[PDB]
Amino acid sequence: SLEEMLTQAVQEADIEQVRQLLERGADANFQEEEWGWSPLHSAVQMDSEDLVALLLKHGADPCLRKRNGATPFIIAGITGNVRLLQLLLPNVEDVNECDVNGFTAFMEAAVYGRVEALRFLYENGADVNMHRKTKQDQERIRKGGATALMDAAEKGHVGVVTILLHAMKAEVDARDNMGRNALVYALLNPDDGKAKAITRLLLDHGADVNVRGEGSKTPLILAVERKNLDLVQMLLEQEQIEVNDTDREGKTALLLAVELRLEEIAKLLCHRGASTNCGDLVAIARRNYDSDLVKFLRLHNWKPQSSRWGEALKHLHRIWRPMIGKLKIFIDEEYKIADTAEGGIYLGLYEDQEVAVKRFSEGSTRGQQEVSCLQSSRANDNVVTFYGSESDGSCLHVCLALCEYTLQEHLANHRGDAVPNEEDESARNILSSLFKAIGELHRSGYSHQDLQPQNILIDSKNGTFLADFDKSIKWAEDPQKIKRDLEALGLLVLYVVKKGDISFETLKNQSFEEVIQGSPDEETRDLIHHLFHPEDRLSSLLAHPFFWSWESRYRTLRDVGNESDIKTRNQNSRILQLLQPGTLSTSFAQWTTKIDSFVMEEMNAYQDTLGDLLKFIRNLGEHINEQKNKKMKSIIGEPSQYFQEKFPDLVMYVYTKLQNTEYMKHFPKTHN
Amino acid sequence: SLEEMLTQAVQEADIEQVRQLLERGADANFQEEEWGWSPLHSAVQMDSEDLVALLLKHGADPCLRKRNGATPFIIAGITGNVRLLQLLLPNVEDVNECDVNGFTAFMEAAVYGRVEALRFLYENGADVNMHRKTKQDQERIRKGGATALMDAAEKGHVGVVTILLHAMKAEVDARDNMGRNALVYALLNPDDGKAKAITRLLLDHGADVNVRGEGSKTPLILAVERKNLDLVQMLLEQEQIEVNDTDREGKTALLLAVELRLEEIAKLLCHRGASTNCGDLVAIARRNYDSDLVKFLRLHNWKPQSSRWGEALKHLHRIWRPMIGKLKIFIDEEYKIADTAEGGIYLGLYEDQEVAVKRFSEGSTRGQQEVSCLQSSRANDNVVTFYGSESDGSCLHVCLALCEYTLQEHLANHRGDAVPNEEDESARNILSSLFKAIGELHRSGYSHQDLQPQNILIDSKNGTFLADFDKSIKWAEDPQKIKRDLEALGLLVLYVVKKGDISFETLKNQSFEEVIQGSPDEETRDLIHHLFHPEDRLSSLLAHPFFWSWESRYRTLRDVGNESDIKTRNQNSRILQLLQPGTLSTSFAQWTTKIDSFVMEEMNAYQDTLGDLLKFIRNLGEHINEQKNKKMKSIIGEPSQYFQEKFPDLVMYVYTKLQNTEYMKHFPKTHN
Repeated sequence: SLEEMLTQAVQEADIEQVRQLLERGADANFQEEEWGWSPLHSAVQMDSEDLVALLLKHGADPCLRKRNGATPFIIAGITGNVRLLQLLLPNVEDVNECDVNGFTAFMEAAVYGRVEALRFLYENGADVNMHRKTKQDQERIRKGGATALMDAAEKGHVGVVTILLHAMKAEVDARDNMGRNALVYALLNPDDGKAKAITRLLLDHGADVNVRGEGSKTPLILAVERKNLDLVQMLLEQEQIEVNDTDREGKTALLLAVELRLEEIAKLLCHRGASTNCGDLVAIARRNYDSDLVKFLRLHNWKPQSSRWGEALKHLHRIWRPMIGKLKIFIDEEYKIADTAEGGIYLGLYEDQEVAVKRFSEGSTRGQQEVSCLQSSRANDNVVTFYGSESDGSCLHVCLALCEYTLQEHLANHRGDAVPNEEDESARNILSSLFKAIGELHRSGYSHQDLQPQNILIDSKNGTFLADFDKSIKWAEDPQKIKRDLEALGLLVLYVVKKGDISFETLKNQSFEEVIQGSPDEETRDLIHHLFHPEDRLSSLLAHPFFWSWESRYRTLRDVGNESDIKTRNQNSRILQLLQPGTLSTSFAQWTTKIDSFVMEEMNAYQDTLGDLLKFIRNLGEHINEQKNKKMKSIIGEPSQYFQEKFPDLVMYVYTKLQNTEYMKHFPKTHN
Repeated sequence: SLEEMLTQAVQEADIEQVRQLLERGADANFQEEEWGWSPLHSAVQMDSEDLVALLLKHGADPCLRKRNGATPFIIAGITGNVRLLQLLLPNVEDVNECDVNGFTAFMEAAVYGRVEALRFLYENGADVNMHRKTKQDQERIRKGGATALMDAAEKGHVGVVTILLHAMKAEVDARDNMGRNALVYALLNPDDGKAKAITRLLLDHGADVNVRGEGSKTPLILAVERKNLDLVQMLLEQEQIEVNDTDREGKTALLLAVELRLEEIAKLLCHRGASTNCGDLVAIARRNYDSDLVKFLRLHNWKPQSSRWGEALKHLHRIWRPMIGKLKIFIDEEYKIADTAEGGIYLGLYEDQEVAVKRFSEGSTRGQQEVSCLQSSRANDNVVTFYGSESDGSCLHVCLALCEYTLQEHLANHRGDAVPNEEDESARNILSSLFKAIGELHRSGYSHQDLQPQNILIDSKNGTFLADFDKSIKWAEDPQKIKRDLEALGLLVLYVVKKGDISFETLKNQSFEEVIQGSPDEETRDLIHHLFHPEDRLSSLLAHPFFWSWESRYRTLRDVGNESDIKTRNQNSRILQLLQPGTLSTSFAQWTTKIDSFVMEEMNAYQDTLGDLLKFIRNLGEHINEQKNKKMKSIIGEPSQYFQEKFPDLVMYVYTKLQNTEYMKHFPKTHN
């Protein structure tokens, strides 16, 4: 805290405390860590000559460089104080020294409009036409190479431009690495009057009128887009100008002129030799309601991916619209996807991609929670994909991936697909996606407060996606509220499982008790139970046998019945000691009798213990397909289904018993 | 082609042919399908009175509405021809009729600056202070409700504003649905001189100076941002103005003034009672190099998710930078990720999210192929996630998801993890991702011409992502070139499999023959073979046993050896007729001898046929764990590994034989 005390002394311009701290022996070259600023730099910045000398007195280095490589002599070009430049110059070996980005003291004087300091540097040996030498990464992308003239052209210092061109023998048509010259930079200046001067100055000195900036915009084009008649005239007076040149989109200056309702500028361009085959101009002017320009001008493949929305998208790509940023959109019933509590969901095109657009008041608080969440959710594969947002003056457009059907529609549409008791694989695929969806959302610290089946969407590929966050929150604030998603998830597990025959509204007016009851099976009940009463909760439920395929459950039960300790009926064994330490209201107490009479006997050639039942199943499963057992096979049907239908608590029981044991291995390989 | 012939007749102003086509009896009310335009509308638009009468003569409906609900009388307000309004008025029941968006003929006259037509409508019974009544969706997001004054204020028609305020008893402080009044709209007009007039006019008539537009900007703020001293003065003269109010980000007008280097505007605000505790203005002005303003002003927890890049991100969030659009970025070695052929890969913050930024020349052709591909790849979960792009003048910033390690680094970092012969599950997880990555890329019509291991990235979660598309192409053009990705994929399969001990450069200078040879197993060879010689190719290779786990392969071989036809050795069977129609250079010819002497004998209590071998394995696998077989178990080890190591061509052979048969069922459940 010696040079730290010196830093604030210099910031407050407190000169006697600087001298005391300097005579106390505090470092006059001390550079602060972040940006490498020294007391001398600080001084020159703040325009204080008493401090500047007092530092050079006590041994300050005027060649010292802060993080961007600039010296106090370079800084002196910014502030524009000539005595401060004079004062320093004896210790400056090279006057054309420069920072990392190639800014010399003279350039900085040109940038910042400092004429006396500009004149001074010229007289002392400054290179006027020096191009900025900048970093490797910066040059390989063609940045850098700007000259002092270009700076004064961009910033609009006319005094300096005049002085450069005439007195200081400055090259007018000199170019930076992108190919731009001062004329280009000059048309970028927002101030009309200053821009109009510098253009004339540059054109009179012979600056090249056919050049290109960003876009491949020509000066002529920049001027059209700026909507300035005077700058257009001034450029069109050069008779060597190429009026029929086109910017990167293939657009000629005429085209734009008509597009932007610029009558006088368009007419003027036509006279000066522009062509009418640069695009339909007649239609555009009509469109615009340019009565006179229409008069004047007369006298002179895309494939959508969506099936449900393909036709309308084609027509939206076809028709002419103005962009809102990167969003082409039209509000009209033909392109409406759904009502909302605010602005509806419409079809839209985004960076040429099909997108459903959720429209809000820009000022809406719900709309703000939405874009906030979706911004944090880009990596989440099971959240509807997020393209971006665009404001016009008044609406906030939220662009999302465009799916085919809400869940509720999907389940209705595919309600006829399955035969009566058929295993429901896709319920598992729908639900397992949302678990991961909500899992990752919770991890991002966001909770989705309105889980319901219209918020869930199913794409063309049958992928399922969690999708609306206007009422979401950072659960960080009130961790109690994470529960509400897990509850809703529970209703959703039954909703899906029951194929959509029960409404979600019915499910919302039942109690936990009623729902659990309404569930068709024990897996489904235990899953919903755990969702009502619990983080990695959701990931740790994907291992749940609810998500095990029927062949996996049958595979598991067999692999257990193949433990030798089960086969020999070693009642002292560890595995058995898990499954059945002596007293059952289960469905597999007295199991030998609820089996068919035929099959049981054949197999006997077997007690009511659970161990024997798993023994039984293993056997049945190995041998069932042998030719000798034709009747067995015919009676049982599909064995996995036989045993589940027969003993609906079996699998859960077994799962529960071996849950965290070494016999987990026999569970089916699962998500992690 | 009768009213179609009439439409072009009217467009070309060809009056006699219009009369002939009208006397021929062609529909004078015909509305073209797309936008609902009629000959009468067309006429009024184009400002032609001979045609307008001639149409009303032959029975044209002047109350007819095109798609946006506008009538020819509404259109007449746009064109601003008073005789044309007079001519039509007898048939116009309501003069304040309006289109779907609530634009009346008078509003359109105010919008388009048509005074004579404005005066005429007033005198005929137009409502001056009518608010636009617009659609349900539009009103729930608070658009609409704009008045004729607001339109003329926005568009900068000063004549009309004067006329409205004085002669036509227009309400000055009237508000649209967002809460905006004409003063707000007037500060939006880019023309300084026209804006300055309308503000004075509005303020003199008592327009409310404390109001809010977008942002939640006050007039005062809009003016600061416009950088207009004169509009600031004009507003600050109202002594009831709230200078200390803040826009939606919490920013006061002073703050912005200092932020934008506005000395005179800031000083003026301070005098007019603004506060200095609106944020660190001293530091900002220093930063800016506002020497005098610094003088004037002296008188008077964010958490990154990345582990490798956390520290630097923190410091990038901490420091002050100007936004490039939605990208906060600083070029400095501390925040550099990698060199490139152009602008490097730097750290960046995007909508407050951490992103790696791939920097190009805006004009670069490679850079254009990149953003083009990534825009089409948002739905692809194995492509590095795409945030968006931002141009400054000269660099094209491509913002991507920020991962921890390139593949090449990852494999080096985890090279110590596995014990010598350990099953490599993560090679399968790395490769299976890229298959799906390149699969979906090919399906989007894009091909990635430079597949190599630095183009592959591994996130914090160990997810793997395909990522460099600067050299990608639409393969549509030259479908021969899709083959080059699959080739590279082949080198990659070996690169990954060999844990990264062989370089990719070595792999690039081998022949197909050499690579296949360098492969450690038969699965790996057949996968690479197929990748050298083949757009669902890639999806149909995910079923490949190369991606089967060792337990799956053992599970499969057993499930086959459990076919009864194998057990009875029914040589006439279908399954056996697949596996072994008679004469083998395989490793399972004479298999009974390459097995251990002990184990073979025990099991015997078995020919050299492939059927018997699968019989053998099934048996071994069921019974191996029984207590009696302790030595068997000790000798064999893990049975899946035993049999693979012993017979390295076995699984491929079996796969090949039953590949498209009904015995596919015994293959392990796979990706689809």
